[PDB]
Amino acid sequence: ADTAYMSNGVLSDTPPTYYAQADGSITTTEDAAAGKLVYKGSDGKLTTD
Amino acid sequence: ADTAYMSNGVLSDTPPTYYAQADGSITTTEDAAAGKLVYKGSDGKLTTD
Repeated sequence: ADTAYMSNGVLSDTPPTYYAQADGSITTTEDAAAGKLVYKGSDGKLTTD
Repeated sequence: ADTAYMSNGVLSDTPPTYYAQADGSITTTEDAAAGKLVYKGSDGKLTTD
């Protein structure tokens, strides 16, 4: 039923949703007031650290 | 239509959505990974600063 998705370390019913902002930044949620804009480095997977 | 609600400084269609975690923290998104844990103080309105 293509509804089981593999998250970073667990299984979730929703895919990893990445939202792109107008200023070239990428955030987890629509509002830039939240989100903890995603980073990358030394391991890939675009973890928010 | 009860679909226009006043946010901090802008009129938006959604209510201010605040999520409560098990550990007592209050976050703006479901996942603890993002959210920018909310705060209160010196003016109310529960600003995220």
